[PDB]
Amino acid sequence: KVFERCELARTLKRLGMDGYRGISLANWMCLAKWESGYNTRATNYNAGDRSTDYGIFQINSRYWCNDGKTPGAVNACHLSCSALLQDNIADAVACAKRVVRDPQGIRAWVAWRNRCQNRDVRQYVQGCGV
Ligand SMILES: CC(=O)N[C@@H]1[C@@H](O)[C@H](O[C@@H]2O[C@H](CO)[C@@H](O[C@@H]3O[C@H](CO)[C@@H](O[C@@H]4O[C@H](CO)[C@@H](O)[C@H](O)[C@H]4NC(C)=O)[C@H](O)[C@H]3NC(C)=O)[C@H](O)[C@H]2NC(C)=O)[C@@H](CO)O[C@H]1O
Ligand SMILES: CC(=O)N[C@@H]1[C@@H](O)[C@H](O[C@@H]2O[C@H](CO)[C@@H](O)[C@H](O)[C@H]2NC(C)=O)[C@@H](CO)O[C@H]1O
Ligand code: NA
Repeated sequence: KVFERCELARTLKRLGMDGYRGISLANWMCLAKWESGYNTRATNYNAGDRSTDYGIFQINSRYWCNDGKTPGAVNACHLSCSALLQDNIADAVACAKRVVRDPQGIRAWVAWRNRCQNRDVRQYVQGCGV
């Protein structure tokens, strides 16, 4: 499913992502836009590691979900990776909260670092009334 910007913003707000671990909703929205284009079906295979990034937040199988085919991986979110390719994003949100709590924090997300860091991100939430 491809979420519309404000639809996702509303959802994330409701699921308490606004200010989570001090991260603003605008940052979370920026992250989702550049990681997957707000697409729950997005997958990215990393041929040089045999890991896969899944869903709206592009959560990596080496550490966070079990996909059964990533060599030497762990499953810190205690979820099948398949659960991150769903229309309901409650599981993806719970996992993103776990991810941000690792030492690295929001730096775990490469697209965030490249397109959102050190920028004014108010645009990803404009006109959403969140
Ligand atoms: C080819 C490419 O770049 N593809 C991108 C994906 O890599 C990327 O997903 C992110 O992948 C990185 C690298 O594996 C991963 O970062 C790792 O995170 C783990 C878990 O937090 C770290 O291990 C922890 O380290 C701390 C301190 O060293 C320990 O205290 C702790 O015990 C460890 N945790 C666990 C559970 O064991 C790794 O050190 C760290 N590695 C690096 C190099 O930073 C990110 O978490 C992945 N991000 C997400 C959201 O899954 C994907 C998304 O950015 O994008 C592709 O482009
Ligand atoms: C212009 C734009 O919003 N592009 C979106 C892409 O960012 C996104 O591709 C992702 O790009 C990230 C860097 O911007 C990469 O870190 C990441 O590997 C890549 N994700 C995938 C799944 O390839 C795509 C993906 O849906 O959507 C574009 O709209
Ligand atoms: Na795994």
